[PDB]
Amino acid sequence: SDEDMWDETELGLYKVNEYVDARDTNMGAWFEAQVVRVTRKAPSRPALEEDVIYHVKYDDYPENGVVQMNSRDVRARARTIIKWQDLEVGQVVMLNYNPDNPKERGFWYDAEISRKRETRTARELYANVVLGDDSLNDCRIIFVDEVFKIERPGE
Ligand SMILES: Cc1cc(C)c(N)cn1
Repeated sequence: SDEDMWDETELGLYKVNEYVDARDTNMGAWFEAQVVRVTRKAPSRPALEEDVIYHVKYDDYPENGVVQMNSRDVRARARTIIKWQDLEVGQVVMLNYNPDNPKERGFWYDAEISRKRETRTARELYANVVLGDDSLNDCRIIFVDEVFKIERPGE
């Protein structure tokens, strides 16, 4: 076996210099980052995206250094907002939530829209917010005009 051996690659799904979102595995949120190097472990195998290690710098956390990511924790940078009128229960989107202080600005989490209400006085959005392998149901989402479409690589 050769999990310890790696080489650079230019044939990862994401490329050096690409602006991406990268997911912190300790707290489950996505952050703006840039890919600075792409390596691939196990040179004995045919090239697999599962073997790619992305080396990223988080835009707002330079003190974290060059962080290594599994391919599942990198995706193209979110760029398109799904406006209020287009949001629907069941959509999985990236949105801003603060689990510790839910009235405040927080971090960017993936979330499944769970309830959408329009009353005479407010637009109310609720979502099941993903943290790692688990989710918090029915979080009230403050930032209803900044919900992002997730860029999926496809298959
Ligand atoms: C984590 C993240 C946040 C924003 C606002 C955008 N546009 C992309 N990624």
